[PDB]
Amino acid sequence: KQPFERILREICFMVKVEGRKVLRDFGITPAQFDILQKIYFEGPKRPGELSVLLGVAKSTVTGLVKRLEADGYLTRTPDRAYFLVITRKGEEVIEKVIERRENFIEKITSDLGKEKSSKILDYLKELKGVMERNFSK
Amino acid sequence: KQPFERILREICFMVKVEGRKVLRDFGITPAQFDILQKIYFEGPKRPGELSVLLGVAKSTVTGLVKRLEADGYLTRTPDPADRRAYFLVITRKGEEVIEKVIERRENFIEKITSDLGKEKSSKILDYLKELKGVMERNFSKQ
Repeated sequence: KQPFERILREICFMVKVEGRKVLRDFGITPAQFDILQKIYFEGPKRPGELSVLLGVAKSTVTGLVKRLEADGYLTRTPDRAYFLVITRKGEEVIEKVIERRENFIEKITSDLGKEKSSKILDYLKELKGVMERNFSK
Repeated sequence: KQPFERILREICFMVKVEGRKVLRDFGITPAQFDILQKIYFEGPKRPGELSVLLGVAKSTVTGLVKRLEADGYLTRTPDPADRRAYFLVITRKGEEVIEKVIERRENFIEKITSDLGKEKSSKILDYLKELKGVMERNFSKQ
């Protein structure tokens, strides 16, 4: 519950911010990255799915997507309905963020040693599985 | 490392989503909540800083903040060094929203730790404290 929630919130904040340090090199904004990673993970998205994700008006999504398309990170496919689809350039952004997060975790696994790292992974797997069972949809 | 990253990703996602389910009760959108939680944790923010944080134009920020101010979640205070500038600050009502998100997360984690049992939850908490510790030691790297 309490310290548990707080300690996990801090872990989640640090890993999030750590990965996003790579966006300093790309000039992709936080809202634009949110759009890219959602397409990366769930496939081609309709504009309304992005407005729900971000919590903004279509006009905001349209501006963000126009700029992403112009900068080669997104393209369109037909369904006169269209999905936004990520390009390889867009894919590499997400992959760099994941790599930076991975490497952050690698420093961690180094300071802990191999036996402890593997036990912590075993326990994280167990936590995740109990969490997934309790997670409503 | 790769499976370590993927497993933390899914853990963090589930607790994030679970906590944000309370926003439905308030009619607060994800971008609106991101403004409120930023101010909740870091204090007063200029409208330009909110624009940089969200990664949206100033016009979008204005629309988001105007609704939060009208509905009593945010208010405003002048910049004492510049008559032409102002800061957005959170109200009590705005705080209650963040507190209800945290409460929902605590309740979610309470069910998890109950399923795991006291002994295993303790072991896992010690490991997370260690992980948090090592992350803190490395979080300054640019």
